[PDB]
Amino acid sequence: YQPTPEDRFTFGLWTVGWQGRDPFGDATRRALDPVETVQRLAELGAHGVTFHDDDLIPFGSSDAEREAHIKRFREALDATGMKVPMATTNLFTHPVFKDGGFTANDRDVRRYALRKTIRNIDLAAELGAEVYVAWGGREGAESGAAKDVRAALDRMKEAFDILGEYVTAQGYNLRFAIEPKPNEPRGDILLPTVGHALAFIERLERPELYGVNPEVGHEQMAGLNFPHGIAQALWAGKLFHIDLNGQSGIKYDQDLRFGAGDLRAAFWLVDLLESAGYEGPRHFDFKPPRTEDLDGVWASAAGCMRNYLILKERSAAFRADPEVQEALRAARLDQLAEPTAADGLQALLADRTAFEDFDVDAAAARGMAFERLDQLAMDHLLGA
Amino acid sequence: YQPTPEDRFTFGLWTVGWQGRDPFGDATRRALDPVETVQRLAELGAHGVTFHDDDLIPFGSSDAEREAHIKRFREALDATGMKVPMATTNLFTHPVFKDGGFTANDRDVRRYALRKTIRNIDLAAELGAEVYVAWGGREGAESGAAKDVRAALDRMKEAFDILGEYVTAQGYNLRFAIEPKPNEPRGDILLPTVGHALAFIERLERPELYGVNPEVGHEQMAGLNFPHGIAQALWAGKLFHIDLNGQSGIKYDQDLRFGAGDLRAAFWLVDLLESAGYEGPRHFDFKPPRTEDLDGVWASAAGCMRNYLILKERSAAFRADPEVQEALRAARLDQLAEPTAADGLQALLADRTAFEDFDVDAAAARGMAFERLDQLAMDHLLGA
Amino acid sequence: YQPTPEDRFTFGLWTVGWQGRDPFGDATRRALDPVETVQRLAELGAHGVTFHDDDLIPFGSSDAEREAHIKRFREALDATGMKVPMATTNLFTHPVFKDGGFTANDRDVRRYALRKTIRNIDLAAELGAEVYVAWGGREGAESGAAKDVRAALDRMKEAFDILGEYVTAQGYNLRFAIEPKPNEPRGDILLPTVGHALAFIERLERPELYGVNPEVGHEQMAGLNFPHGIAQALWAGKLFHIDLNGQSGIKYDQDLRFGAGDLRAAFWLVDLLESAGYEGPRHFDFKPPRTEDLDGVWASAAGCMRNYLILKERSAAFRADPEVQEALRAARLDQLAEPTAADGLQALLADRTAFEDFDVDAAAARGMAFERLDQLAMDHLLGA
Amino acid sequence: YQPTPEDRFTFGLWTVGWQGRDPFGDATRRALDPVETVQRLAELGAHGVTFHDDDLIPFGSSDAEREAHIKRFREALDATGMKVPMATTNLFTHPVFKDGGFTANDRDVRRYALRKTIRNIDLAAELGAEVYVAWGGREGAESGAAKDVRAALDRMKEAFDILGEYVTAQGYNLRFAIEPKPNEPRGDILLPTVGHALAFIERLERPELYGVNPEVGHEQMAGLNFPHGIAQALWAGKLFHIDLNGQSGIKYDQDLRFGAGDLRAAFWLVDLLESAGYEGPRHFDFKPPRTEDLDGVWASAAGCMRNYLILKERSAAFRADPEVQEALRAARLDQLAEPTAADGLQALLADRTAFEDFDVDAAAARGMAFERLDQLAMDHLLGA
Ligand SMILES: [Mg+2]
Ligand SMILES: [Mg+2]
Ligand SMILES: [Mg+2]
Ligand SMILES: [Mg+2]
Ligand SMILES: [Mg+2]
Repeated sequence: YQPTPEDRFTFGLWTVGWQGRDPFGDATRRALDPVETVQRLAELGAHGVTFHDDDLIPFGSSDAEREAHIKRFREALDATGMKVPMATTNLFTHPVFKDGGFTANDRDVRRYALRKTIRNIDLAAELGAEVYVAWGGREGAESGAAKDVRAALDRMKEAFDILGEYVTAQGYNLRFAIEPKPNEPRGDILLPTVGHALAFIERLERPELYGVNPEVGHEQMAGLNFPHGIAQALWAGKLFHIDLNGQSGIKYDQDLRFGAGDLRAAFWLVDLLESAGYEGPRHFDFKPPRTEDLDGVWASAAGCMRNYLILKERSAAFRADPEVQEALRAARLDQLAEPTAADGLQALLADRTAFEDFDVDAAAARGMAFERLDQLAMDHLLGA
Repeated sequence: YQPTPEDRFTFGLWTVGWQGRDPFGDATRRALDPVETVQRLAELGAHGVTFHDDDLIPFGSSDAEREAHIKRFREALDATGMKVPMATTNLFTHPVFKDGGFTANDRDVRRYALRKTIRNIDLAAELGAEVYVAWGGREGAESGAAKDVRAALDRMKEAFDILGEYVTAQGYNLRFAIEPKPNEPRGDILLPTVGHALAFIERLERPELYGVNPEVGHEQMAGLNFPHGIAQALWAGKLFHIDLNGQSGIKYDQDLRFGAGDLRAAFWLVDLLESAGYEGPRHFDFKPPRTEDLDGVWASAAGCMRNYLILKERSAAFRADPEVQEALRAARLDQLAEPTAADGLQALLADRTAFEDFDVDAAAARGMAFERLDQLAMDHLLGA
Repeated sequence: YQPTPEDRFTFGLWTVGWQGRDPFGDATRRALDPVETVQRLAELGAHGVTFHDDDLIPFGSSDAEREAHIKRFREALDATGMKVPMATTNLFTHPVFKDGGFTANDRDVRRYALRKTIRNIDLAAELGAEVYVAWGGREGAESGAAKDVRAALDRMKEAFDILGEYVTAQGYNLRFAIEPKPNEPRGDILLPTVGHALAFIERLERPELYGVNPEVGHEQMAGLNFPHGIAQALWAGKLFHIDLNGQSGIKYDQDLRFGAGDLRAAFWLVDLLESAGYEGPRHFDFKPPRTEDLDGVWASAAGCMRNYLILKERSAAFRADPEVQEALRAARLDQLAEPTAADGLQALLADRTAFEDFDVDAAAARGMAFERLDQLAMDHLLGA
Repeated sequence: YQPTPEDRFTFGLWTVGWQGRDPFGDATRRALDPVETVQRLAELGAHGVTFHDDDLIPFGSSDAEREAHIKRFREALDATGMKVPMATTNLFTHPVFKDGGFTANDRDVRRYALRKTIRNIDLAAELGAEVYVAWGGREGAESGAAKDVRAALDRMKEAFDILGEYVTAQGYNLRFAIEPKPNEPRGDILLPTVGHALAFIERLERPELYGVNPEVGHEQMAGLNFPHGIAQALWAGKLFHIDLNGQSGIKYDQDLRFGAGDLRAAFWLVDLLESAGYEGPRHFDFKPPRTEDLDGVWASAAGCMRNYLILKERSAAFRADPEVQEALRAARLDQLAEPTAADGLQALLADRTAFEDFDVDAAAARGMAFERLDQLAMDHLLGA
């Protein structure tokens, strides 16, 4: 199960080099040279890596100092053949965004949040990115009267339109993707899930330039079905980038490697992702636990990629199994896929097969045969 | 704090006439004649009532029996003077809806789901209903391959589109509201939150006919901030209806009387509804606990309207207090409604005040003053 | 993976005989006679069955047909070879237990709660039962003032103290087990987790006759690690019985097939039970979903024993693998099993290897090797 | 509503001097002087303060700078009257405890965490502390095979036995209090709830010197009822200490100021604390957010004591209302205090008022009048 560059396996600069700075602890790991990150990930069969601004260039560094990091990072990508499918902007680490970036109560920092994320859009496009991600972790509140949510969404819509107007002006080959999260650090984060994010996009001035960037743990932090949420994002056709990791239950944002936590949800996710034809990157926004040294760093990195391919093979033979194909026909997934009343509204009203002469008891007495179907989905995951 | 018909308080027949039958118990109170319940809320001060079709006419009743129950029900509303603002259909009780109604795996049961809905939509217009609520409690799955999520949404859009074509072909002054729910009775219900519903509406053929009907307990079942959900629903102008009750955490849908559970979330909800000019019905989808009698089902019902009205007084006097206003201004609540960059994108880029000449240390050093503000909101809530 | 009577699998009568009644729908399947349930459970490979006070005999039946139901069941146990390891009381269902059984507010129900329970432990002794289970599904309240939970625990202690008195008086070889559950149908259930139950045991008059009966789903309704709670129960030596089912997320009690939901928690559980040599019954307290016919409830019942045995094979080969034991050496699982201060306290005070001359950074720079260890367990779980 | 030292209000050194450094951001506030915090707290009405060993005295400082940090602080407490009722050991921040303190997988660091706790014990007793808190927030793991919980509970059982032997050896009058937390920083924590801790204490060799220190937020982080959890500790008589904060829903440990979050659970807590006669310190383990400057952290701590005085005032007026006293008797809370069967087990058997002649129908038809009681509690709290 060793990965190939055509797997589109991307990471970030914040994934490893996390140092393990826990809310209740200090650092444990070494500050990873942004160059030496892209080494091992190329040596581990990955394709591409992502980054924030402050992850690549130090905060406050001037142009020719910033330019010195971009060139050192450019030679590393060209020597190892790695790409950069996505870039981001840091709007949470610095204490200036206590009340958010695009939705801050102060107007000064709101305009500073735009200039900071605009200078980065130029860097994102000049590195061959295919999507720009915006994570509004600081956009939230702890008390009620501290933020009018209608006014904050007025500013978030105004901010995204300003960005979309900028990319259309410069003609960059890019599209945005909002990464939702229900809470942390704020008591409640604005646009907390894929549904809240997808609805927000449909009001933006140029909706075709925006998508969603769901992450496994974030939606599982609200008790929601991630394979169901990805399906709604795919059904709307607004799935531009995906963060993969593991998470158990409703707790703090634990960024375990992909495969850990909800293993069944990881199975159905890779099943839906490959069956739908998603050809974007398989990004991993995970953190190796601070329990590890500089040798368990890449074991967690290679682990989430080695996992992804295992469930990919088992979910493929699950759909290719003829015995399961008949169990899906028993579950009547042959129906459900064909239209309900494609004969029209008037034809449905005149049809008594749907009302007067519809034997309600016979249809109700038919078992859906879901258990025998789900057990076959089980045995394919373990191997039997 | 006595409720009046001016407050537009409606309740519903299944609410205060609930069996008391939970998954581990039989019935405590007897069933109620729908007329008995109508006289009842009229004496307390309710303005309207809502109902499922099976709550007014019993399932499997012929024409003469379904047309003798409406007459006794019509005479009750003509006497008490109460109106029917909302109506819904029952597609979860009968064992023919184990797999669902609009997204059932069986092609024939989906049509009866629409034939039973159309018959009740046609009668809702007779009683002067102006919003028809749809709650898909059985639209979902408990295992992965048991339901194609993209195909299920393909049938729910088709379902919803043909009844929008019906109400327009009939000229009924009626729109639709979607009641979202994350789980229960199914393991994972499609369109779980109000955002997933709002994202689903703008893919329908005529999005102006359909809105969201949020309920307190449902959004709190996903760990979400309910007053944040309505603010986004009001932001899109799709708060066609609302259901008011209580919930104490991520548990089962208990549907206790409004005001109980998350008391602070009800204060912020009643503050947002009144301050936004919402004019729809304030309707309680609550179930009195099975431990009560027939004198306790209306001591709890009266507690629903009172808990609202005394919260309406504490929230009004809060935002009307002059001391909270500069306390609000100290939190820069006025600068949040101010447009970030109404000067244009070209003016924002040429303004180095928002970047190089921006002092991030001085902007980060300000105090926000949220806790002094939140304590004033705690004082008006408690009466101190 | 065919189960044998020596695996000692147990199935409740209500388990596969659940007609499918949730708070939103009617029944789906027929009523299973207690006789036919035994013969079908034994053809699949089970070892014994479980019954409630009202699952074997109907409520309010005369003592003539009471012995008939027993003798008619007493036809099917000897003629089959199945057993009855566990018996319990049905102190819910009936409206008499609106507020509870042993901790009701009315003494009317508290005394009847005990007379009904002792009436069944006489039957449990005749059937050779070894563990009598009590589940306080109705003990609690939805409001704060409705129950002085200090006086309530005084009544659970009062009721449980005399139950062990009747057992010690009749010379029965019978022990008790507490089934913890956090919520549903009550708002908050007394003794919500295993720990609260174990603590309640150490305050009763005879803590020797009382243990716990934890269910994998009841503890996961509070986000707790179920393999952790079973480990504490085994460390205290009080795991008299165990309930096996499935549940994914903090929601209503789903009672899914074993292995469904959190499969990782199911893997580390079978690994824990087989490591400590737990020789009790593998009792499955699950409910096949309402979507199944009668053929679906047995393929699901067989699936419970099916995936326990497959998890038993992977967990055994995991710890019996040579390269896994060497990873436990790198993870230092040796030292946690070694005594900390076996040399005494005064030697601990005179040892500077544990304070002054203890290298802080050289001990903090070591890697725990937890992730490479966990992927080794993941490759064994998936059979890679 | 201004508090006095008679109210025993204490605050943590880490509470108001939190600096704001969180998972997603750098520090916001300046580091406060320990001598300053006590001045500021005494002029607000507080009675005492707490401290970790690394909070009062920085890590790695000399023995000369040690008592320099201790003396000037001691001179501050006696010059203003503040005491130190509580103290605890820091066993989480330094990367040495990245696997844990008492139950670390390496023996050399297990003995180190003990030799650090006994030193702060010598100081805690010299300053006049009455309790000492041992919260093992780094006890646990994230993978299944990383921690053998049975052998880990042996190392914690061995740990507390040593420190309890040291207390009885030095002649100190000091008792321990375990502060339980479900999750964070580790995936799953050992002894996650109050019950898990209480059951762990009864196994310890000298259980008289050990109790619980429950946190309001820590218990509802698993959806548990905190007023239910305190009175089980009050039942066992092991509530040596308690922490006051706020939390809204199952998520990361917010620790808002007391009053915020579950306002109703905060009401029922001080109601039980006053009725049960709690004389321990009303300690606050809250953290004012990043948003506040220095003037807000004192207003937040001021409202901390303010919300306790408001709730205690309305809890006393609730249980002293003549109308509530009769409503509690209509709910038959008085019969909950009466013993179930004080006449003996034989009389329980021979009395058929509790069985054969018991009116099961008339007893179930009685209402508990819980809703009217809960409304009176609402009206008393909401000033009506
Ligand atoms: Mg994350
Ligand atoms: Mg509901
Ligand atoms: Mg259960
Ligand atoms: Mg059981
Ligand atoms: Mg805390």
